[PDB]
Amino acid sequence: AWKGEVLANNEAGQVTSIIYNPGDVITIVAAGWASYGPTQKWGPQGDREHPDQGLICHDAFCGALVMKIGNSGTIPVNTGLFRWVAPNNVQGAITLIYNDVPGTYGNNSGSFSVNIGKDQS
Amino acid sequence: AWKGEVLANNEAGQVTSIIYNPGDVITIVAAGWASYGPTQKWGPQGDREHPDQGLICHDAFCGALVMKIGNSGTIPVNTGLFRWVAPNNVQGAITLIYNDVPGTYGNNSGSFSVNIGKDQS
Amino acid sequence: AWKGEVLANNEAGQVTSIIYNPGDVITIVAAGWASYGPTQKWGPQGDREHPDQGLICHDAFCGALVMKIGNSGTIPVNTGLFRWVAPNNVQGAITLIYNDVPGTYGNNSGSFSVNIGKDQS
Amino acid sequence: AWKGEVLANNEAGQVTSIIYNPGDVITIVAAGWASYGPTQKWGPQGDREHPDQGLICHDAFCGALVMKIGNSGTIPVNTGLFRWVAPNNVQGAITLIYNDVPGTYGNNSGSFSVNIGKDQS
Ligand SMILES: Cn1cc(O[C@@H]2O[C@H](CO)[C@H](O)[C@H](O)[C@H]2O)c2ccccc21
Ligand SMILES: Cn1cc(O[C@@H]2O[C@H](CO)[C@H](O)[C@H](O)[C@H]2O)c2ccccc21
Ligand SMILES: Cn1cc(O[C@@H]2O[C@H](CO)[C@H](O)[C@H](O)[C@H]2O)c2ccccc21
Ligand SMILES: Cn1cc(O[C@@H]2O[C@H](CO)[C@H](O)[C@H](O)[C@H]2O)c2ccccc21
Ligand SMILES: [Ca+2]
Ligand SMILES: [Ca+2]
Ligand SMILES: [Ca+2]
Ligand SMILES: [Ca+2]
Repeated sequence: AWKGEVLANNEAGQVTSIIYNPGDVITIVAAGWASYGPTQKWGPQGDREHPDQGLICHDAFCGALVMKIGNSGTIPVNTGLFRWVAPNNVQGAITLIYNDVPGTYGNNSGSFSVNIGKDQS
Repeated sequence: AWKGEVLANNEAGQVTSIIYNPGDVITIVAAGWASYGPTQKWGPQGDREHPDQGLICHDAFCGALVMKIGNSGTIPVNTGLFRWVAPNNVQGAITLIYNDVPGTYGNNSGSFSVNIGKDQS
Repeated sequence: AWKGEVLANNEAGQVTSIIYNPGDVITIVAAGWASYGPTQKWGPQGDREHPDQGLICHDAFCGALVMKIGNSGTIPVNTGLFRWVAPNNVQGAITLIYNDVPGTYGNNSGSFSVNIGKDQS
Repeated sequence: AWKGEVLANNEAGQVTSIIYNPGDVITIVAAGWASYGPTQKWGPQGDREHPDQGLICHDAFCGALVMKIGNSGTIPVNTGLFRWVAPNNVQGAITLIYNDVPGTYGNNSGSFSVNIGKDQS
């Protein structure tokens, strides 16, 4: 299992120690408060009122937690995943990333605390 | 396992199929959007800007997800619990509840989607 | 044989210890009172006056008891099954489920008590 | 081996001449263009931007190729499966099916061309 923090201001995101292999069932729980710029902060689902101005993940709100598995496209995580299995041909290290527009992470603040484990299967 | 929704306006909470027993390890993942009154909505961590005006759980924000185990006091759940073990002598059915002031649930809106399961132990 | 309860509010239903195998003859008796939202309660046949708005089982009323056998589609149970044999090929654990529209189980209440046994064949 | 077409508007799916037996290793390759309604068409992975509105297979995109083996639950095929073995207790005739919402196949168009063979073991 892996536990760590993902910084909102890190465009590169956080590479975890989890390698997702074919058939793996995983659980993720994410918590905390972060911002893509404003003084206010949002949880791991991000800001439901904010427009998509070129987010790294178009399937989640700005300020949401997302991930990549290997070099996959971004996949929404939000508050977490419950006994979840990845699509065909998706595999590799899990990287966690704050959802913002490339080049604009500099004014971000806060972080999410995240646990990831593999489940019985 | 239990999968369902917890209505923000449900003052009595949602009694699940999970009977928490000593030694049990559980995982909860919660998602979605709800309100204690305003037209805005907040995630399962609730509204971090809101004052505590007599909440059922003083250890979580207004609008957060909390729980009771049997007749325990309220325990914060927020976005979820990752392979969590209860305090000594805590046991019984898990009831999920939206965190608001008793007598004020009637104007609430929305719900959280929640999964709970028992983990290997 | 198996005896237990299934909650109206549980989208995941109740996984029983009964494994239905090809050729098996089974009997189920279900009883009790539950609701898909209204203050009134209905028995295991559900509410014959209610429209189907996207139920997990289109072959039974909203509020009815249904089941899956392994990864099958939903199968109506209602008040029960008398010395019943499945449609060809179906096999695996019996999961009992309350018939409602996915995502709308939040306002459900009550439960059904259910007995299942294998018969001679 | 088997080669044939799967029509997007065929809700029942195409039953192939392949009987999957315990221990079998199979390869599937699928190609072509189909739609679940729009004038555009998508390949066998379907439309990655489309919401799941009650698909017969929740583990693939709308417009993806999926299959059943015997009476199994749906299994994603997408572009194909390379030297693949089925889950425990899955066996029987392979039926190929376009992934759409039940009752909504009538406005579908196009087809996938599919090859299936058994591999050495
Ligand atoms: C429309 N709009 C943008 C914004 O803050 C910026 O959001 C972009 C991403 O959409 C980026 O993260 C920038 O670094 C942010 O400054 C807003 C704040 C308040 C209201 C409307 C906003
Ligand atoms: C201070 N304040 C309260 C409120 O809405 C009420 O919140 C209480 C709980 O604190 C209760 O749920 C009531 O039902 C709500 O009406 C506010 C809304 C906007 C700004 C300040 C508020
Ligand atoms: C039309 N209609 C629906 C309803 O209750 C809702 O029913 C759906 C399922 O169809 C779902 O369970 C909801 O959670 C229920 O609130 C009604 C009640 C009274 C009259 C008409 C209704
Ligand atoms: C949201 N949405 C649906 C759609 O076409 C329908 O898709 C459903 C399946 O989700 C079904 O196959 C229907 O027969 C289709 O008409 C859309 C087309 C364009 C944009 C958004 C759509
Ligand atoms: Ca920013
Ligand atoms: Ca309120
Ligand atoms: Ca309901
Ligand atoms: Ca269609």
